[PDB]
Amino acid sequence: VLVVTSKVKKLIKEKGQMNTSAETIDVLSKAIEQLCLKGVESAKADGRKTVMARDIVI
Amino acid sequence: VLVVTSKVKKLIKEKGQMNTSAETIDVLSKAIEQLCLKGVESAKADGRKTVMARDIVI
Repeated sequence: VLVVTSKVKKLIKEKGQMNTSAETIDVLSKAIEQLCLKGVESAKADGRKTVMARDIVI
Repeated sequence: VLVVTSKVKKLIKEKGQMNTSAETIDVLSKAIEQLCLKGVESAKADGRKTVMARDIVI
């Protein structure tokens, strides 16, 4: 799991009075994994050894 | 911070032999915050009290 589950659930509850399903946590974690892997692609294509904010295309 | 920093850095290092900048962590966390808030919008518009995977549009 790549998201901080407790903090995600807190944000959703305090900002929306919403509960958070388990599958929501899974999708968020998968989204982080994909952003990271695309970031690696971008950084390497640029000949760099560090993934930077400009590599996280959002 | 809404991402698990240590686990993000591990993924990027093990999958890309890349380092991870601090600003990368910040962008990932901001992305999670925005996905969560959009998820609250979608769930509430549907009259629900739980943010579900279908509310996280990725």
